[PDB]
Amino acid sequence: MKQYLELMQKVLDEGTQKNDRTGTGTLSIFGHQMRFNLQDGFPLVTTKRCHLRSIIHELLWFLQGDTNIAYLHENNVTIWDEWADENGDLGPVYGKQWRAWPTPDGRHIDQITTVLNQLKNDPDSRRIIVSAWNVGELDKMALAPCHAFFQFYVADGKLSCQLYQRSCDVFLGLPFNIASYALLVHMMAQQCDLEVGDFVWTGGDTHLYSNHMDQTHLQLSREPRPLPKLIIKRKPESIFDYRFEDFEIEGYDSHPGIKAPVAI
Repeated sequence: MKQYLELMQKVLDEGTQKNDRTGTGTLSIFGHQMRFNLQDGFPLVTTKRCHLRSIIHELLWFLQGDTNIAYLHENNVTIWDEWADENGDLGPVYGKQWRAWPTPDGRHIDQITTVLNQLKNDPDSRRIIVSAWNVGELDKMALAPCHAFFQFYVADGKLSCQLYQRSCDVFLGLPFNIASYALLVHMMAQQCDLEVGDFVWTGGDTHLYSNHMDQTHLQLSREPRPLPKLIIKRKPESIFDYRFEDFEIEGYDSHPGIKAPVAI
């Protein structure tokens, strides 16, 4: 997409050379923001072939709050295998914080329900927020949250959302990340009888790995194509009742896929 390709080019032109947690070096910039008007189409990268299968399953999994990869496993979703232990546990990552943030007085806070409560009764609130950055549980997580915090906003009958991504692998992770949150906005908007607004992506340490340079140049040589249209075949009773089959993508015309090799 135009915004995505412009970001790739920016990292190439302005990024500084350094390293990741000891391993492959990177070109990185700090602080970036881009906006996707969801009314112009579902933001699924077209300059390389992308799939929504893993994205959908992972989001439904987040919304359920269970941080065991069992569900992902039964559906052949392997993106979290790398971090799961023998029992398939990941610790209190995303889902746990979204649905049951532990408080020091013994309670578990359901931030998703809290947000839906706010959108319904106080849509002009300036604190419709969900945070996965639970400082007190970071050490127990298999992975410190990458998409750390997001906020919703309502205006002119449209629902918008801004995500703060503390660290981002522009080539491998970003396409997945953008589509995941765009999907969530569509679901939230459907439950609140609102139209979709903008998805605002804000990043911290935004980088390109040195071994992805040829892949990036190849993708930058491709012209982006008409964004597809997200179709939600059903209208569930709540945000927790969506099913994989409820989502469909129409008019998705993409360029060939590009593999993303990683060092170990």
